[PDB]
Amino acid sequence: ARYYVLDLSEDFRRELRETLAEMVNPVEVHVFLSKSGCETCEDTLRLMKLFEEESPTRNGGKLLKLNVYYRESDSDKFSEFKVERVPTVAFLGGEVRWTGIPAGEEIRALVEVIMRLSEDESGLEDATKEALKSLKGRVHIETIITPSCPYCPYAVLLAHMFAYEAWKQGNPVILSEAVEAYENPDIADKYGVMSVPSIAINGYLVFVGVPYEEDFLDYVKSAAEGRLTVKG
Ligand SMILES: [Cl-]
Repeated sequence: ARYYVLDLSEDFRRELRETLAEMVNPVEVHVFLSKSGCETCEDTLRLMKLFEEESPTRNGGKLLKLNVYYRESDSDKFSEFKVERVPTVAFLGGEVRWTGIPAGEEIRALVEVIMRLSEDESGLEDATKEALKSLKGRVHIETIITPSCPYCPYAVLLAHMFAYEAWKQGNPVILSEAVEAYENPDIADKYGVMSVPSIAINGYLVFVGVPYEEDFLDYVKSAAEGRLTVKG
């Protein structure tokens, strides 16, 4: 593709391996692809195979456990994780995912998500964690991004951590999806996205840019209750 430069060099592998060397607990990642009709799937697999390879190995166990699924032979898995589009890179039960290759600047958010899940720590504020525990109502976060986008990683990280925090507390009502615009132009145009990152929640554009955690919590709570709040 023309919108991202996949770096599988030894230099990157070295840098990645060094960061992942600090992983605490193992993390499973689920990659959904299609044998055909998916231009970026091959690259996504190369990228994710690289991540798995560079993750630490402790007692024959790779700290990053890669699972790869194809639309055809893995139909039930797609249904289980509620994956309709490919390529998709998901964690948990699919509540944290990238719909579209997490290349370019997204590598930063992908690494951080892996690290935080590994550390059993979302890194969110206590107030946020407490709110997510009891949050009622489903929340579908779509953070529209592109691989080259410099600030997207921060927005993606935030939404993903919200989904993770809720999920780890046994309240998986949040689906945080990082939607790569080039592979999913319809979603980007559904929200009239002019600049990335842009964030939609429950089918409506909610924020343009990277929001503050505390503010995002308000957006999430309001979305859950089907209400509109001020970016304020
Ligand atoms: Cl397939």
